[PDB]
Amino acid sequence: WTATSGSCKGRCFELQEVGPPDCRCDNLCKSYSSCCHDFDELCLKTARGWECTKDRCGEVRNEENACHCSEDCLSRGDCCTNYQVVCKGESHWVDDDCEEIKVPECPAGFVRPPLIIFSVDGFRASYMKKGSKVMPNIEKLRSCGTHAPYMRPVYPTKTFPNLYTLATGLYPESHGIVGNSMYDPVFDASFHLRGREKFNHRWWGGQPLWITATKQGVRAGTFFWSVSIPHERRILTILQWLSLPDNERPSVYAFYSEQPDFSGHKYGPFGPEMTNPLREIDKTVGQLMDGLKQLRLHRCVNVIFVGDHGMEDVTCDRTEFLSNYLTNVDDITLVPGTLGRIRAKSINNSKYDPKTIIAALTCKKPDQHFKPYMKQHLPKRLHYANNRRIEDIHLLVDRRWHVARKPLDVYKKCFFQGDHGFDNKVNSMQTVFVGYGPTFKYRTKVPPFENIELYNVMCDLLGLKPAPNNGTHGSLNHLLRTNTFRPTMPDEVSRPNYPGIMYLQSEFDLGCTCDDKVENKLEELNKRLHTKGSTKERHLLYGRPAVLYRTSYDILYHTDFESGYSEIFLMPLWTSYTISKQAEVSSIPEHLTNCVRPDVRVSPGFSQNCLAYKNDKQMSYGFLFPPYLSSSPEAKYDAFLVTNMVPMYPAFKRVWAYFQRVLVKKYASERNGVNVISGPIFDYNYDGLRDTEDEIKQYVEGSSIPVPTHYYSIITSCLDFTQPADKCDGPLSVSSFILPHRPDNDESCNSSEDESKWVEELMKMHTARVRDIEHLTGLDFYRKTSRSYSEILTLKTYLHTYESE
Ligand SMILES: *[C@@H]1O[C@H](CO)[C@@H](O[C@@H]2O[C@H](CO)[C@@H](O[C@@H]3O[C@H](CO[C@H]4O[C@H](CO)[C@@H](O)[C@H](O[C@H]5O[C@H](CO)[C@@H](O)[C@H](O)[C@@H]5O[C@H]5O[C@H](CO)[C@@H](O)[C@H](O)[C@@H]5O)[C@@H]4O)[C@@H](O)[C@H](O[C@H]4O[C@H](CO)[C@@H](O)[C@H](O)[C@@H]4O[C@H]4O[C@H](CO)[C@@H](O)[C@H](O)[C@@H]4O)[C@@H]3O)[C@H](O)[C@H]2NC(C)=O)[C@H](O)[C@H]1NC(C)=O
Ligand SMILES: NS(=O)(=O)c1ccc(C(=O)N2C[C@H]3CN(C(=O)c4cnc(OC5CCOCC5)c(C5CC5)c4)C[C@@H]3C2)nc1
Ligand SMILES: [Ca+2]
Ligand SMILES: [Cl-]
Ligand code: NA
Ligand code: NA
Ligand SMILES: [Zn+2]
Repeated sequence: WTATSGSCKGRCFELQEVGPPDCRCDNLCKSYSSCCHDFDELCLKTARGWECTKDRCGEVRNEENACHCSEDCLSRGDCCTNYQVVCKGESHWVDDDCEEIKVPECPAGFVRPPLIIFSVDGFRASYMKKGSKVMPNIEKLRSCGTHAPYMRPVYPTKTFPNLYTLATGLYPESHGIVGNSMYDPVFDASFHLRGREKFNHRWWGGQPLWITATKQGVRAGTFFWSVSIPHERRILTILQWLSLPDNERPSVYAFYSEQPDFSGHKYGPFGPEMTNPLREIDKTVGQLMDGLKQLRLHRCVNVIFVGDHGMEDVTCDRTEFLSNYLTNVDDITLVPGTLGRIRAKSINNSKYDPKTIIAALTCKKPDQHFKPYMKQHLPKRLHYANNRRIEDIHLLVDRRWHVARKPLDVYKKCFFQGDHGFDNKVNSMQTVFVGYGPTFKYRTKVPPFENIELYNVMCDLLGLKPAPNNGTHGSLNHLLRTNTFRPTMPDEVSRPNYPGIMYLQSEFDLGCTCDDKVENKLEELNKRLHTKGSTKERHLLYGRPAVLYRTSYDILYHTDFESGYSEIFLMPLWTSYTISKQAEVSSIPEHLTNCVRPDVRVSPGFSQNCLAYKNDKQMSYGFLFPPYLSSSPEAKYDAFLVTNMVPMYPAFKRVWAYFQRVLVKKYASERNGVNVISGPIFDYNYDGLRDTEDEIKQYVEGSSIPVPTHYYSIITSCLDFTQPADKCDGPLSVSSFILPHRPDNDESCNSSEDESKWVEELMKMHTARVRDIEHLTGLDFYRKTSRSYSEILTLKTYLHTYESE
C-alpha cells in the first residue's frame, strides 16, 4: 500500500528512496506502483522534444519543456544536450579531433573524476567492426580510449547473471543469480523475470559496487531506471545530478540500455532491422558526450561502455524435445531454452532417479544437439555447480539450438530469431569493453579478458577497497594510466623437505616388482648429481610452486623431471618437466611393462603399494612424468618410481596415454619446446577449491590412496616462438586443462573410435586458466621469472578457447 497522495514538487529524481506508504519520486518508483500522483507531470516532461532549434535560442524559460534553450539553462544545468551547438557556435563532441587526457581536467570542488557505466544488453563483440559505419560516437570512444577486441561473459550468458557479475566481481554460483529463472529449495520460492519475488533482497548475495561505494563514503547515483522512462530523460537526469553541489553530487552513475538485445531476439544478431537500434544507441552516447562537454566534464569523467552477453541465430525448428528421449516426461521439471536444468516435479516421488534420466539422454541420436551432465562434471572453467539453486542435472546445449520438454511448450507460448545463454567460450556470446577518460590509457588495445575482473577496476577508479571477489586484482593494471593496484605474492606456508637416500630396498613390502639388473665411476657421480638437482634449471623453468597451506611434502629431483611429493596424499602435488623441440618419443620396453620401483628417499609408510591396485578391480594407475619421454634408456627407470605413480581408471588411461605419447611432443614441435607441470586435483564438494583430507570421498580399495577427481596440466612456452622454451627472453605463452577423472568415457560420443578422433576435442572442452588450477590445488605458480607481477597475473587469467577468430 502506497498513500500516493503526497507530491513530487522539488523532488524529481531524489537520490534517497523514501519509506512506504509515503509516495516516491526516485527513478525506480514506477516499478513499485508507488510514484506520487504528479510524477509524470513534473518529472517526465516531454513538451517540445529533445533538441534545440535555431528559433528556440534565447527563449524565455518555459518550465513545461523537456529541456531548455534559454540563457540561464547552463547554471541551472538543464539545457538540451545540443544547446551550445545550435545556439553558441560549438561543435559536437564526435567532430573534435581527440587529444590525450593526461590528467583529470575537472571543475573546482570535484574530489575525484566521476565514473559513468554505460551498459548495453546483447551487444555482440563483432558489432564494433561490423556496425562501425553507423556508430560514430562509439567508434571515437573505442579508438581514442582503451579497448579489448572482446570481453568474455560468465556462464550462463544471460542478462541477470551477467549484470550482477559486473556489479560484484563474483561467479553466478557465489552471488546467487544463477539464471534468469530460479527455484530455491531452502526458501521454497521462485525467481522470475516477470513479477515481484525478484525484488526480494535474499536472492542477491555478495556486495555490489553501489553498496561498496556507500559503505566507504562514496555517494552513488540510484543505478536503476524503470523501463518506461525514455533514454533521453535518463541522460538529462544524470547531467542534472552532475550539476548538484559537491556535498550532494554522486561520484558514480549507471545507464542501462535494453537495446540491441530486444531487437536481436526478434530479428537475429545481423537482421537488416538491426541497424536502427545501433544508430539509436550511438545517438544516446552522442547526447551524453555533448552534455558532458557543455558542463566542461568531457575530459574529467571516466566512461565505461560495456555489454552483458552477445547474441546468436536461434529458431523454433532447431529444438530438441525431451519427450523424444524420455518415457517419464511428466515426472520432471525443465528450465528450458539455451540451457537445460532438470529436477523432480514432486519430491514425494521416490521412483525418480537422476541416473536413469542421464542414461536416457546420453548419446542417443547421431547428431544430438545437447549433452547431459551431473553438475559436478561440467567443465571447471564454467564454475557452475556450488549453489543449491543449480539443479543436479544440467544440459549443455549446442550453439544455435534450444531444448524444450514437449512440442506444446514451443507453439503454445515462429516468434524469435536470436537467443543467448550458451557456453561462455562461444564466439557469438562474446561482448564488448571500452574505457575512456583520464584514468584509462590513450589509443590502447588490450587482450580479451573476463567480465569478473571489472569490479576490482571500478573500485580502483573510485579509490575503494573491493569486497572479496573472483577477479584477480592487478591482472587488469595494463588498462590504467594511474590508480594501479600493486599486489604482493602470497607467502609460502609450507617449506619442503629435501630427502636423501634413507631406506633399503628390502624394507618395502608393497607387492611391486621390476625387472632391473646389470650396471662404473664416470656415470655414477653423474646419476647422483641428477638426484641432487643438477638438471633442475632445465625442468623447473619459473621457480618451484609455493604451497599456500599447512602440509608435509618433499622435493624430489631426477634427470628428466622434478616433483613435490605429498606425504599426506601419497602422490605428487606437482610434477615439472621440459620437452624440447628435438626430443624423441620412445616406447616402454617389454621387461618394464608392469614395473614399479620403490623410491629409497621416501619411507614405505608414505608410499603407495601395488597390491591395492591388484585388489581394486575398477582402479588402475598411471604416471605423471610419462616414461615415453625419458631422455635415455637409463633415465627411463626413474619414471617407474612408485612416487611418480597416480590412480587412474582404465577409461581415463586412454585419455592420459594419448596426451603423454602424442600431444606433448606435438606441442613441443609447434611451440618450440614446452614446459609441463602436471598433477592431481581433489574437489569432491565441487566448490572449485582444494579439498582437505577429511573431504575425500574415495580411496583405492583397502588403502589410504585417495582418488583425484581431476588431473591438470600447465603447458608453457615463449610468446616469441623463435626462441626455445628453456631460453626465452620475454613474455610467456600458456595453455592448460583440468580433465575430469571418470570411470567411463560417456561424455565423448565417439570414444569407441581411435583416440585421435576424440581425445583432443575432450581436452579443448576442459581448457582452463592457471588461476582455476591454483584455487583447486592451493599452489602458486610462476614465482621466479623476469617479468613483472602484473604481467604474470594477466598470464594466469588467460584462457585458451580454441574458437576461430
Ligand atoms: C569466489 O569468491 C567468493 C568470495 O570471496 C568465494 O566465496 C567465499 O568463500 C569462502 C570460503 O568458502 C566463504 O567463507 C565462509 O563464510 C561463511 C559465512 O558466510 C556468510 O558471510 C559471507 C560474508 O559476509 C556472505 O557473503 C555469505 O553469503 C553466502 O550465503 C548466502 C546463502 O545463505 C548467499 O546469499 C550468498 O550468495 C553466499 O552464498 C555462497 O556462499 C556459500 C558459502 O558461504 C555457499 O554455500 C553458497 O552456495 C554460495 O556459493 C554468508 O552469509 C562461514 O560460515 C564459513 O565458515 C565455515 O567453514 C570454516 C572453514 O574455515 C570453518 O572454520 C567454520 O567452522 C565454518 O564451518 C561451519 O559451518 C559449516 C557449514 O555450515 C559446518 O559444516 C561446520 O561444521 C561449521 O559449523 C566460511 O568461512 C565465503 O562465505 C564465500 N563468500 C561468498 C560471497 O560466496 C569463492 O570461494 C570464490 N570462488 C573461487 C572458485 O575461488
Ligand atoms: N536478454 S534476456 O536475458 O532475454 C533478458 C531478460 C529480461 C530482461 C529484463 O526484463 N530486464 C529489465 C531490466 C532492468 N535492469 C536494470 O535496471 C539493471 C541495470 N543495471 C544492473 O547492473 C549493473 C549496473 C551498474 O554497472 C554494472 C551493472 C542491474 C543488476 C542486476 C542488478 C540491473 C536489468 C533488467 C533486465 N532483459 C533481458
Ligand atoms: Ca573442494
Ligand atoms: Cl535461466
Ligand atoms: Na586394478
Ligand atoms: Na563414449
Ligand atoms: Zn536477451
